Amino acid sequence: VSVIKPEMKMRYYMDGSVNGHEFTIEGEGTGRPYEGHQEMTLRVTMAKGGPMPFAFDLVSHVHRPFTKYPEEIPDYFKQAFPEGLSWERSLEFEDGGSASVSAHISLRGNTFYHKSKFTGVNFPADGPIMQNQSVDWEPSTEKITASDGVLKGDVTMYLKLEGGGNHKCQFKTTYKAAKKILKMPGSHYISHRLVRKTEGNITELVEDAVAHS
Repeated sequence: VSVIKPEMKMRYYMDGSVNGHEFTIEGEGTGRPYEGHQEMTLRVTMAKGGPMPFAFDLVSHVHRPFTKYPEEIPDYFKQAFPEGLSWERSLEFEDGGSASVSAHISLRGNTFYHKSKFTGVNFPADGPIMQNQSVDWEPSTEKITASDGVLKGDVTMYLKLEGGGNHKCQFKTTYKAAKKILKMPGSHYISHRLVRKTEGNITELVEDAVAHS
């Protein structure tokens, strides 16, 4: 028996809107859960057609089972399966823009089904997000704390901008296993390395994550 194998697949579906622009994201990927690695290709379709009017970084961060966990730290995310895992996240950008996103992750065979709801609001029309001036998120380290059966993630993110420079964004996330987790972990960290390769409305993503400390 092996609920999560060294190699797994992913299918993504998102219903979203940013500054009133409605859109859907669909994609597929493959990854190595125990190695904290994942790769995927995502397609953005605007409700009114046309190019996506915002930088993909706004939604790129939208799959913890794909985190390399040392045997010293219980793996809450993989333990949540096959029952399922859900998470909720708030984003606070330095120029006033903000967003709320929640996702449900289910498992069937060797494939994870990732479905999300994303609503972004108040982004300045001339800011880097709506002007598509950001490039990638800087690598980061998220603080993970346990609380009454769920996990809390806290990380201050920095968006790399084209002309150089950074744009701050605070992430606050709640991770919820579908069923009661036997072994809860103590407080620790998860370092992330998320990079994108974007060609218009299509984007390829790669993320490497490792839990530690």
